[PDB]
Amino acid sequence: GFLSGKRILVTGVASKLSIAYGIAQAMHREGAELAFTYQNDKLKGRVEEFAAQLGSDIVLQCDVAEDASIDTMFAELGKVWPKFDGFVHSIGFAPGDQLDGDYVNAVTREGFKIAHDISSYSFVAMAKACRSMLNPGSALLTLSYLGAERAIPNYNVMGLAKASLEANVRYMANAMGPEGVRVNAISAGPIRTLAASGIKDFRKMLAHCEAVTPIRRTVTIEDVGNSAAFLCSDLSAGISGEVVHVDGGFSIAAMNE
Amino acid sequence: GFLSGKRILVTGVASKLSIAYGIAQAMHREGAELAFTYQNDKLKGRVEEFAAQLGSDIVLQCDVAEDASIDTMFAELGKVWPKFDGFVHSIGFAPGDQLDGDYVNAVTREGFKIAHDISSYSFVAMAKACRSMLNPGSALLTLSYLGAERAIPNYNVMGLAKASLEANVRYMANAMGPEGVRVNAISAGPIRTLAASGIKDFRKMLAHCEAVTPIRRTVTIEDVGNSAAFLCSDLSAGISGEVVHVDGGFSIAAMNE
Amino acid sequence: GFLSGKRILVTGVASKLSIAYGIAQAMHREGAELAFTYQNDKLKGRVEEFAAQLGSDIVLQCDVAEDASIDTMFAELGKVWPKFDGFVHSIGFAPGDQLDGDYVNAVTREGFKIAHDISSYSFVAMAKACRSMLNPGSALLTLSYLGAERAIPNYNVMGLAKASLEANVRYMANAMGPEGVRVNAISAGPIRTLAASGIKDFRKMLAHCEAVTPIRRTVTIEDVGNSAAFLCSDLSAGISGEVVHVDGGFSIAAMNE
Amino acid sequence: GFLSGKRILVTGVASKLSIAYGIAQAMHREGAELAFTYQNDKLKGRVEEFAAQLGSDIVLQCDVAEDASIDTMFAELGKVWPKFDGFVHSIGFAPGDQLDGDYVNAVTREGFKIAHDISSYSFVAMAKACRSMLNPGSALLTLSYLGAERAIPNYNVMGLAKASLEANVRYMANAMGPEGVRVNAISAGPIRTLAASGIKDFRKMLAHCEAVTPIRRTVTIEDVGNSAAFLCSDLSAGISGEVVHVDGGFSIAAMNE
Ligand SMILES: [C][C][C]S(=O)(=O)N1N=[C]C2=C([C]=C([C])S2)[B@]1([O])O[C]1[C]([O])[C]([C]OP(=O)([O-])OP([O])(=O)O[C][C]2O[C](N3[C]=NC4=C3N=[C]N=C4[N])[C]([O])[C]2[O])O[C]1[N+]1=[C][C]=[C]C(C([N])=O)=[C]1
Ligand SMILES: [C][C][C]S(=O)(=O)N1N=[C]C2=C([C]=C([C])S2)[B@]1([O])O[C]1[C]([O])[C]([C]OP(=O)([O-])OP([O])(=O)O[C][C]2O[C](N3[C]=NC4=C3N=[C]N=C4[N])[C]([O])[C]2[O])O[C]1[N+]1=[C][C]=[C]C(C([N])=O)=[C]1
Ligand SMILES: [C][C][C]S(=O)(=O)N1N=[C]C2=C([C]=C([C])S2)[B@]1([O])O[C]1[C]([O])[C]([C]OP(=O)([O-])OP([O])(=O)O[C][C]2O[C](N3[C]=NC4=C3N=[C]N=C4[N])[C]([O])[C]2[O])O[C]1[N+]1=[C][C]=[C]C(C([N])=O)=[C]1
Ligand SMILES: [C][C][C]S(=O)(=O)N1N=[C]C2=C([C]=C([C])S2)[B@]1([O])O[C]1[C]([O])[C]([C]OP(=O)([O-])OP([O])(=O)O[C][C]2O[C](N3[C]=NC4=C3N=[C]N=C4[N])[C]([O])[C]2[O])O[C]1[N+]1=[C][C]=[C]C(C([N])=O)=[C]1
Repeated sequence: GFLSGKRILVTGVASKLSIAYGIAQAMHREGAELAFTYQNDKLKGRVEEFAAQLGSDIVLQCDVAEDASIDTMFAELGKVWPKFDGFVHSIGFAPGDQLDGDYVNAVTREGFKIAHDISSYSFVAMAKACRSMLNPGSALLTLSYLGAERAIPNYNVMGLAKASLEANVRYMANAMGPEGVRVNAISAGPIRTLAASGIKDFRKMLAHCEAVTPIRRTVTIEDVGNSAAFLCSDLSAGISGEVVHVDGGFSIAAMNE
Repeated sequence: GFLSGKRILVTGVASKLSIAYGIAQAMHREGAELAFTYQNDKLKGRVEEFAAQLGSDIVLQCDVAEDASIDTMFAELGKVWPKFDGFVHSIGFAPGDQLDGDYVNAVTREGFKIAHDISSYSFVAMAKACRSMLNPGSALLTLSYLGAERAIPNYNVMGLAKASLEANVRYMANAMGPEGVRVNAISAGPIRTLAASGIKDFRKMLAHCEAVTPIRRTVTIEDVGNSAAFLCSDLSAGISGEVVHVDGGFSIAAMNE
Repeated sequence: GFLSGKRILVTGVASKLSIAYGIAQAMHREGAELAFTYQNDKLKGRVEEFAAQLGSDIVLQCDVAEDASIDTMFAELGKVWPKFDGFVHSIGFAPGDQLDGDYVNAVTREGFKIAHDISSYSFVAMAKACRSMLNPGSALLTLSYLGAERAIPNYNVMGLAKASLEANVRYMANAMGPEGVRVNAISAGPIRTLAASGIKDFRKMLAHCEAVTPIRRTVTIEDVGNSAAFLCSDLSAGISGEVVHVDGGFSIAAMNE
Repeated sequence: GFLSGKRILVTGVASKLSIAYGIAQAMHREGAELAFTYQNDKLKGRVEEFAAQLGSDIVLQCDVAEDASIDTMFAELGKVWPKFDGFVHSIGFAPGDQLDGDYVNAVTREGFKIAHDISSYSFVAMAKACRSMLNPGSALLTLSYLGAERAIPNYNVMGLAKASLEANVRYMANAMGPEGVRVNAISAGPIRTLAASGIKDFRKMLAHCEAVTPIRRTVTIEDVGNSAAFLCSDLSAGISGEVVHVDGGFSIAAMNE
């Protein structure tokens, strides 16, 4: 496949619904060698199962709120993958009270802080921690959302955190380009999931999108997974510092009434 | 003038070179009544002097790092201006080490945190605190920079913080619009000063802009002040949630060689 | 006022509903001296009446489809205003059939051609013709619409023509900057009228904007006029090559439901 | 390969240096079945040679300045490919006098017209002509350039034409989405070519780009070809109406001094 010979780290698998599960599946189908991280003990088993299913026994814990957690994980990784070809960052967080109602009223200093720390800083923290382990030709990928570009109801402070994240992509891309490392993001559309979201009225969002999206359907984790695999392969060597919208053309239309 | 009868709070005057000084000056010329804040004791006397020069005796302290400090200030302001028409937010900060050299190597969790806290969160923290005191037809304004949209050397983490700030402008605009409050930003070009910059190689950056800027000069605090006054008046009633570039066209050109 | 002593040519007045009327009105209030053009004989008397109302007796004909017509007009204008300070370009056109239904089915080579010719080329054609007559500190302004950035139903080919127009603004800005001419555009929101629109379902489009527009109302020609006056004054000396959105924040929100 | 089973039409092969040659090579490596067009007789032989080398004997003449030319070509194509899966539009043109010096001085009504007709209209003209022949799951691709977003010296009116083109992508995407056809563009960086360009000082552009581009090299026709193959495959089913920058991160940085 087009990822044959690549060794890639995938973060944020939490369930088969997780965008990262879709990315891992597709990367694995294209031949990449995979490693996985899990945030906490309550997730370990699951992830360990999925890894197995994808031919991997590299399964490490990592909580991005902790520097030491990140250092330790790469220390362990280095035991098996002294050098590797990049990683997928599919992680985010904000306290739920932040995600419901009038932004101005909902937002708090702490909520703001946490959201940006976990959803944005973590991306460069990881890079900082594995920089010297990366091969020439490596690629880093993160998952964004249209909320970084437009004010969306209830998404609230996540919007600011994702904007911060998209700038992080540009700053990282620029800084690590010359060493041979590419950095991009995928701005995915809302993905249908029966599972309960923390974002107030997500279902409504979904329904709306299906209706006014040019391609007339919401994207799947397979759509995202396939774009992610490509952006992480040498096939996209001419692309860096880019935020690729994988939302079926949703953001480019207006008034599809 | 076109600000006649308006009452506006101006923050971040620190010197005659401060962007807010140019803003207060122009606003005062157009007939606004102003109030001033100052960060700490070292700055109090300077602010008091400028304020008198501009006909104001409302000079209050406010450190945006503290919620208590913001509340206290608005509580005191409410003594003389029980309702007002908006404020200018011309504040930012990042620890020195953050603005020199390779972004990824320079960035730290703490640095990121302070940068986003004082530079982006503070804008909404102020709005939350005085929401009830604003008149319909009120306008809020903050100062941004191109680093939010493009990766610029040495600006590093401040780049991410401004991005978050411009998203704040949109989320704030959308939330407060229906109450009749407008929220905008001005992405100002680098301004020439004799003072010294904490941003590594700022002088070089000036020299370059001057050369390739379509209007062939850097903009002044009068340029910025004039735009801010307009953005804060009833003359811009149809503009909200916008980031207006006041940089003489610099950002719209490429390779002016 | 802030336009005092300025001499500005205003094009595209056709009625009291015309955007240019709102522009001339506001500019006249701020102290500018104006001149007016009119497309053909059917419009001459209306323009003459408005012009007198606004203290001007310079009313000249100009059909932008013709180079000769542009030259002739500036030759006549030069009789009274040998040098002036810029013009407002508020002209556009596309044949009826182009603005109804499926874009791909509606578009034609001719339609495309006329649309781009009168709607985009005319802006630079005017600048080329009067370049030598402009004072340093002059400003040119054109009127755009969101259709340039997003695909909006029925706007169809005009969408492509406005995109070309906004690029014209940047190329013009960059070319004329060093001579001291500024060039900008205002991307105005849909304005409510009793008149009738050639854009299929314009009324629906209004209704929708009203609902989801952050300031909860459509903008007026006074809103636009006020912004244009500012953009054409020395107060915006640091703004060039910009497309300022005067649509009450509409474009920066999504799913205001 | 990932294009196995697809039948794709490639326009604008003129030499082995042509971006379309790079796209055809990569699509052919991924298994697509190809057809080729040539503009005029002086190009026929060459193209016929290249097609042969890529396992194709479908080689038709087509001059996009002519509607009948386009109709006739699809008539002929339909003889062998009654239905197919899309096409690559790698065509553009402007008279050379347009591409040198001050934009305002260089631009003419005719030059403007031609540039937009051949470089932009042709893209929707082709779609219009083969709409009913397209399979569900089809994709259309065009080649843009950063000049559509920023004022670039000497690129002049091509800039306006490319902006028009990028809007065409959005309008087309929106209009044909619901039938199952995707439409995107690739905004490629300047590509090194020893062959003589019509754009004044192109070499300089090249040199500059190599130096300040994050990845520190210019992209190749292989880089572009690979992105094009992906964007034309079902692998990018979640992407439509997008302008993907394939320029090594060049457009996202500033002041790489
Ligand atoms: C909201 C909040 C949160 S976040 O941010 O996460 N998110 N989520 C969800 C969502 C969003 C948007 C939307 C629309 S929805 B967001 O914002 O984003 C997202 C993210 O980033 C990614 C991924 O996600 P998903 O896949 O979806 O999910 P999940 O599965 O859940 O995952 C997550 C993860 O994370 C992790 N973490 C946390 N925390 C932490 C971690 N790790 C470590 N450490 C720490 N601390 C966990 O564990 C898990 O795994 O993507 C995104 N997106 C974008 C777009 C769209 C989307 C959808 N879904 O639709 C998504
Ligand atoms: C870098 C870091 C920092 S900041 O501030 O952020 N900044 N600064 C400078 C600069 C920049 C950019 C550039 C290019 S330069 B920035 O980033 O941004 C800025 C800001 O925001 C504004 C204003 O500034 P200016 O005026 O310039 O300055 P100053 O005078 O210094 O001011 C400042 C202020 O703040 C305050 N604070 C702080 N902290 C605090 C405060 N308050 C309260 N609290 C706390 N905590 C002080 O005090 C002072 O007063 O603007 C901006 N900009 C933009 C663009 C451009 C510019 C120039 N300059 O050029 C500026
Ligand atoms: C559609 C097609 C056409 S146009 O004009 O282009 N337009 N119109 C309308 C409209 C639009 C958009 C919308 C949304 S609506 B458009 O596109 O754009 C517009 C223009 O540019 C301007 C102005 O308009 P108004 O004011 O509205 O209108 P009127 O009054 O009709 O005016 C026009 C004028 O032009 C002239 N012309 C033509 N042709 C010609 C001329 N001149 C010379 N030559 C030639 N050939 C006439 O005469 C008249 O006066 O603005 C715009 N806008 C934007 C935005 C929004 C708006 C509203 N309206 O809403 C507008
Ligand atoms: C300039 C003028 C012209 S165009 O437009 O063509 N172009 N060219 C070049 C260039 C550009 C940009 C730059 C930077 S350079 B442009 O603008 O664009 C381009 C195009 O579009 C495409 C492709 O190209 P190439 O490949 O490069 O080239 P060639 O090879 O030459 O090819 C072309 C073609 O076309 C055709 N045609 C014409 N005319 C016609 C036709 N066909 C039909 N009909 C008619 N009429 C011919 O034949 C040929 O084949 O891509 C683009 N790009 C983008 C970016 C970058 C680039 C580079 N190169 O670098 C390119």
